[PDB]
Amino acid sequence: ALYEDPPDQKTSPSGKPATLKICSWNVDGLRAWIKKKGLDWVKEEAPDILCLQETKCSENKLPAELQELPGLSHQYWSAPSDKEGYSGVGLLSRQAPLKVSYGIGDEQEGRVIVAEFDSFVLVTAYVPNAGRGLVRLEYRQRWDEAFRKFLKGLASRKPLVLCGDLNVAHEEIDLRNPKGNKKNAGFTPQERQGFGELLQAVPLADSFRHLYPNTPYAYTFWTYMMNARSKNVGWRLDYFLLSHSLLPALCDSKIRSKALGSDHCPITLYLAL
Repeated sequence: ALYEDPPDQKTSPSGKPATLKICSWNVDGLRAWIKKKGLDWVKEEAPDILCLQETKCSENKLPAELQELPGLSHQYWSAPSDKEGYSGVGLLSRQAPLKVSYGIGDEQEGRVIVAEFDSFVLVTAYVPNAGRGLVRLEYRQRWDEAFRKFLKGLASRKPLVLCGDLNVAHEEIDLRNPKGNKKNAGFTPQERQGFGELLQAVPLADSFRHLYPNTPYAYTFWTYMMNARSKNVGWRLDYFLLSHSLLPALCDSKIRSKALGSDHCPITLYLAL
C-alpha cells in the first residue's frame, strides 16, 4: 500500500522512441519549493517542458535561480491580479511555443496557461479546490463547466495535452480513503462527475489510467499532516489528459513519488511525436 512506480517506458506501442518529455508539478509555494531543491530535481529529470501549479509568487518576486535552467529558458507565468499568496501557474519550455495565452476567456485567477507547439496544444491548469467544508464547491462547479467549454473550442484544431493539478480524484482507485471523503473537496459527486464530463466532452483520456487501469495506491498528493506521505495515504489529483489522437504516441506517464519539495509530487509524460 506504498506504491513503487514502474520503470520508464521510453518506446511507443508502434515501437517509436519518445521525443518529448513533459513534467508537471504542484509546487505549493514556488520560493519554498526552490529552497527545498526543486530545481535540482528538475535539472536531473530534464524535461523538455515543465508545468508548475500553485506557485504563490508574483512575477516581481520570481527568484533568479529560475533563469539558471537554460534547457527550460522560455518561461511563462500567470498570477491572480488582486489575490496575493494564492494560486499561480507556470510553464517552462525548451523551445518557444508558437503562441501562449492565459486564462479561459471569462475574466483573473492565474490558473491556466495555454501553449501551442508544433504538433499539439498544451494546457496546464491549477483547478480551484472545492474548499474545506465545500465552501467553494459552487465556484468549482461553474469553473468546471466554463473550462470544459473553453477546452472544446480549443482541441478542434491540434490534439490536446492537458496537465496539472485537477483537484479531483476520479474513481475510488484514486485515493486511499474513498468512503471517508465522498463529501470532501476532491471526491464529492459533483466534482467527480465534472471530471467524467471533461473526459466525455472534449474528449480526453486519462494517460496514467490508460496504461495502468488496475494499479491501486498510485497518488500524487498527501496532506502534510499525520504522516500521510510516509503511510501513502494520498490522492491522485495530478493528471496528464490526452486527445485520443495522441494515445498511439503515448510511451509512458509516470508518478515521481520519491521527489520531495511540496505536498504534491511531480508527474512525467513521455510522448513519441
